[PDB]
Amino acid sequence: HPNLIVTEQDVANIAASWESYDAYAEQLNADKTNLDAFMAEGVVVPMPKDAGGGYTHEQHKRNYKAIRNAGFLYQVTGDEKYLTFAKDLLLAYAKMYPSLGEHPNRKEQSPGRLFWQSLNEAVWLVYSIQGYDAIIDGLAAEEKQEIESGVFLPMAKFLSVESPETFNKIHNHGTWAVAAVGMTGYVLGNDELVEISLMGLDKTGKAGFMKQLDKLFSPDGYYTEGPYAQRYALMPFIWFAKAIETNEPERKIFEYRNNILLKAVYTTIDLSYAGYFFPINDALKDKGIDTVELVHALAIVYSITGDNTLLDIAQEQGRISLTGDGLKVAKAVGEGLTQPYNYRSILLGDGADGDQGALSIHRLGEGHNHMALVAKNTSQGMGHGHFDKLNWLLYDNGNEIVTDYGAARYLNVEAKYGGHYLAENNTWAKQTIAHNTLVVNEQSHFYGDVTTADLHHPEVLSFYSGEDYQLSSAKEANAYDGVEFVRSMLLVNVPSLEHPIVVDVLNVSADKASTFDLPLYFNGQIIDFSFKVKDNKNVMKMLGKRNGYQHLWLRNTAPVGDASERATWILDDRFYSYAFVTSTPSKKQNVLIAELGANDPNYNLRQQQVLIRRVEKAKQASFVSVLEPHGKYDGSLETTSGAYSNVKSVKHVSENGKDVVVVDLKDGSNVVVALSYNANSEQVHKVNAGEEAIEWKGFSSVVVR
Amino acid sequence: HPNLIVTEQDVANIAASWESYDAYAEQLNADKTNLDAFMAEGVVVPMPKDAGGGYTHEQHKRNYKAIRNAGFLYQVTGDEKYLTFAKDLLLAYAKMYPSLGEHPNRKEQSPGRLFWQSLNEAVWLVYSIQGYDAIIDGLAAEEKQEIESGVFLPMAKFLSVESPETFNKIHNHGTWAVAAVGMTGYVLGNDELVEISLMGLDKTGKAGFMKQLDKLFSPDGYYTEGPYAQRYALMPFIWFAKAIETNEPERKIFEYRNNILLKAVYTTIDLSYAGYFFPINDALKDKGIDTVELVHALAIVYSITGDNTLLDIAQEQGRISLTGDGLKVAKAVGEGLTQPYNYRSILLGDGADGDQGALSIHRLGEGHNHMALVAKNTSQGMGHGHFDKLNWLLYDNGNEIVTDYGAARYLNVEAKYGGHYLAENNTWAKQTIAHNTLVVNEQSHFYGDVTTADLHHPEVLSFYSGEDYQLSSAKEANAYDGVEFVRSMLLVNVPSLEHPIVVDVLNVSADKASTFDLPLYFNGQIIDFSFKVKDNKNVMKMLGKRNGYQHLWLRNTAPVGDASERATWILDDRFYSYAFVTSTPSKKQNVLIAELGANDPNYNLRQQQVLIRRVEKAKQASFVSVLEPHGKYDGSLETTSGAYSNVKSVKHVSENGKDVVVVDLKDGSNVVVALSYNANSEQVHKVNAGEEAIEWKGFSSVVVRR
Ligand SMILES: [Zn+2]
Ligand SMILES: [Zn+2]
Repeated sequence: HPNLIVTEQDVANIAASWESYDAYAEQLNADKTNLDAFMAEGVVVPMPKDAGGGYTHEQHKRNYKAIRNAGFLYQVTGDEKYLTFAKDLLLAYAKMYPSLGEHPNRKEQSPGRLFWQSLNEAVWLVYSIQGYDAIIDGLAAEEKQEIESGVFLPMAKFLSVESPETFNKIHNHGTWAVAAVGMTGYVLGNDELVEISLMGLDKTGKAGFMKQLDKLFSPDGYYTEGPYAQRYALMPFIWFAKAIETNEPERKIFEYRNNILLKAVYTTIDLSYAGYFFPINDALKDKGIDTVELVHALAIVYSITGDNTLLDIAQEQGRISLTGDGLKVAKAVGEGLTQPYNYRSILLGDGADGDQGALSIHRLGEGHNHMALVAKNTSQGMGHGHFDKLNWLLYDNGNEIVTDYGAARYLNVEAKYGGHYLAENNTWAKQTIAHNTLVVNEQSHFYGDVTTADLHHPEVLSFYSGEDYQLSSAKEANAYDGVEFVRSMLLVNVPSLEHPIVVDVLNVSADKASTFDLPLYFNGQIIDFSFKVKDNKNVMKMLGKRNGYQHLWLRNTAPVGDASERATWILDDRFYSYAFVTSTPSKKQNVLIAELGANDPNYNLRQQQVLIRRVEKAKQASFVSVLEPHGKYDGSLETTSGAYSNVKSVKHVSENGKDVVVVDLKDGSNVVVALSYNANSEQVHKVNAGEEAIEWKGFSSVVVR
Repeated sequence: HPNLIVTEQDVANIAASWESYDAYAEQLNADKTNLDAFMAEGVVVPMPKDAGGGYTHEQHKRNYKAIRNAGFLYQVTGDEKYLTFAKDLLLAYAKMYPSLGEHPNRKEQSPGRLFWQSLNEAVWLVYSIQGYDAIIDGLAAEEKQEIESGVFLPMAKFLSVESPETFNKIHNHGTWAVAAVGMTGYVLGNDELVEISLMGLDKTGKAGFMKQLDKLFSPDGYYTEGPYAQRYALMPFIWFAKAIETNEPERKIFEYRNNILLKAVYTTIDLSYAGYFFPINDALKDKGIDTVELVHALAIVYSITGDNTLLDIAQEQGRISLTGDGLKVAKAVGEGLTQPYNYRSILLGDGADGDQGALSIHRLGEGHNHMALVAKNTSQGMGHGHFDKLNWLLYDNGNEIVTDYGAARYLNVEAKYGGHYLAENNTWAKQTIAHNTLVVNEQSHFYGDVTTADLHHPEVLSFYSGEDYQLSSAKEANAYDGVEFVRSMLLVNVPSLEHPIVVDVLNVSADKASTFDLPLYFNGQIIDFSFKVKDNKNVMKMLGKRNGYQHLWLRNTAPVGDASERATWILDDRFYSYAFVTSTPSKKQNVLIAELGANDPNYNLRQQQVLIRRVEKAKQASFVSVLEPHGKYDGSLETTSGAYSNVKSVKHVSENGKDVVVVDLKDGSNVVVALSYNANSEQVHKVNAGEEAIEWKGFSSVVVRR
């Protein structure tokens, strides 16, 4: 002991060299200093009272971190004050725990004792057991016995046999539970606890850790609920794996399922941009790569693989794992071994077999602050999922440009409903109108019904990644009765332009005349519009009555027609121009500029603007657009250039269900995008685009003339 | 040569050691790389066509930087291609310039030729003449005469004798003009041009540089228009001074007016927080200490003084002056000589004599991310001034907390009205309602009349800075007919609390019963309010008809009364709680939550929220409040602590014009603030609060009672 997340040899290596690595030493010293301050407050173990974000909740969180850090610092420095503090905390817990019933403000579905919900109880155990592992050296037999019978065994029992619906769950809450109990199993030398964690309560392998490894990741290491859920699941997966590896290496856990755990870690990184995870489905916008689950996971994977490109990400994290694996990262960074991360455009198939729709991630450009397009053509993702089939996000210049709201929630802020999902999470954040995808008749996809949405996934039609252009194309046939829509999204490299451009083609057919809405949630300040806004007459009225529309104010409506229109905005030092045209038999076309905040008496919603393209009384529409990063603005040096869009216009023609988009540029050149929706790469196609005839092979073609 | 902003000795020093200093070398190499790329485009000198932010405007800007940079790099590297490019640009300018009339899209008030306004023309000359100075010794006599007779002399003549209304102006546009002409005079060895720059066109000293030094700064080096104008004026002041020093050291320009230029540089720094200038009056929110004027000025002042605390600020700038003076900064930093900047609480008297009201800057805490309260008790500042007497700003934790909008303008963005002031600059940004100060009957101070406002300044009643607390108190008796108001703002050190708290007391008396509004423009996301908002019925109406009110949407109203109320919000990793109570005979009082964006069809205005305290109908009110930073939110590590306010309530009592504020804390302790408005430090005062009697001496007292 220790022999779990750190080994005795790890401790010896850390003791020998931690002061030699500047960032590791700064990290370790910060922790030491902070713990010293916490210790001066004494041993403070309150009776459970408060739910999420409340005092007792955050106090017991502070204690599990203290137990773990104290144990580590005892091993590394030899200072008995850290042993004594960790010991005294655990003895206080051992005295208190046996008397605890259900938390007084418990969560209905999975209650805890120490905590309002059993989830945090599992986290407590994961951390606290490591601290215990690290202090066993300095404890008397009777102290071990008291702590083990007082808190560890009763808590392990609670989280396992007394909570079968969580422990046998094939879900990240199950992952946390089996990691907590299994790690306890390894530290305490309790084979039963280890076995039930690996193979479920009945030990058959129908549930448990091995089943979770098979079910909770696609073969490429993608977690269906999204990056936010993925990074959270990554800790109990990678820490229980680390524990299995240090105790039972013969199980070859890091080889399991074609190295699924390694793949899960790389995929977590590939679900981020400029340090932040793509905020799709339930997600908080401030969650990024310095989150501790990925800090630890990266160190573990670096230790296994020696992949020096991981060191690039490590530097971007600005936080290092205080472990033996972290020491290896610090050493390699200090030796100048860092290589750049190889960002790839990837198609991540959804579900355990990677066959339930997919998340497309298209990247173009050098370094971390490149251009990234995300096409969300994924399955539902259960109750965590948003009603946003074929949604998209755009990143550029280190910023989110075309955005996803994430969840309506304030993490661990008790005054915001105990840090839990707010009423507006369902009524705003999940709804289709809140996203950059098609809304029909002011109703959400699947009519906002999770049960229906869970039965369906989008059909991916094409994925292409080349030096000329990038493409994803997908079909949604099940979101509404008598409606089908297809969306193709492209990143096009135009040599004459500073930055790649997005081309978007969203086609819709409906049995009955409908309203079609396509929002664009943008980040930045409007410079100008090509269209004329109607006077709002000094009032903003709620946009609509239901399904998220009741949360939007209408700031202006602007009538539009056959010709393409433009909106240009600034964000930091770059301009963005959205050129858009909609082909439809209907003449009832209008642009709505809306702002978030109606039906929000509790001020839970952020300020946010949106450009909504609306067609009314239509059975068919082709929403076409271009998104163009351009120019420079430097407020510091007081300069600018290329502030005007280089797109003169956008035109669209559809013939025999095949699409042609012509982007006319200001220098007299043009870009032609052609879509056949036919996978046969050798099949020739022909479309009459007004004057000229367009001829191409394959699913798609892009030509710059 | 060179002998202006850099000297021959400077070049020697740089040549001997520039690659020894990492940051200096990195920036020099960056400039070199950028210039090489620019040079690959060839010599591109378009005929003048576009105004602010337009192509020709920004191209000629790129060119003046290129000429200066090329000159410098020629001197440092000895590479002739840099000489050749600087020469070729200037010869192209020499060919074009004599043919130029007024710019085709010229500014009415002060037209340029190369640029739409003469201001940018002066900047061009200031930069380009340094480039010329650096290459002149490598040019043939005929090339020198072509450049001098073709561009520099006619431009100097244009900016001076042909523009007497600008050249003789006691204003920073006059400073830019005299710097441009005077620097030209030194480089060309033309005594006439130097003399008229120093002493005005008629050489009497009624106008010119020396007069500007006397009139444009207070004795403490404060520029009346505000930090945004100060930093801009700082370049021609400090660079012309530098040129004067390298050519005529006997003038002792850096000693003039008790070291006014040195004080002006320090004051510029003292007008910043966490790298950004206080956005008072006409200001753009992205203007900060890395602005080149302060970069060069700081290096110059460091070279003169050897003040190692300036090195702390230089590091925060993240940009170094590529000069000999900048080399000394880089050297001193590399030698580990940096000391922390000594931030001071200061009273900056306004006007040339520092006697027209004042800008109070109160600072508390260590490092750069401390707490800073700004009390704007200043004169109008003429056309650039806002109608916001007794306005305040609060900074904390590296952020602006209680805010000032600045100007409605997008710098060099041609599509936003040629980068000029937008319609909403006058109708929104200048108006009193857009600020954190008293608004009477929905009209701005001085009824929004700049002529009236220019005649008056607030009366500073008290300024105190101690370990226990900080205070500014000021009176405004002229903003409205038959209205007088007094505001006292405090920063209070409460040992039991994590951060200092603001205490605010704003008293108003009016001859006629009036509506009183006190806005608070805050930065961050609302957590909760103690009050109960009325249902807005799914509509936001424009808040009022005139004077800035026409740009706000009413989101919610909520009734308030005798008991104090609270708003708590979050910004990054900290919470802020505003506890507030208003003493008044008024039957009704309301809190209005409003949002910016009404009457903004062109989307010129930013998203912004505001909490407005309204007294419906009264002759008197005392607006009392506490602003409290507290707690921690960490979204990365997923923890919180101290997220609830520690202020239980705030209570106010007035007796015989003397104020007592009691702040009750959740741990059962309290803070008592007493204000007598009597400057006699020995005078005893008594006010009956609850049943307790509050007794103290002096203008103010603050006691923390455990
Ligand atoms: Zn979403
Ligand atoms: Zn202002």
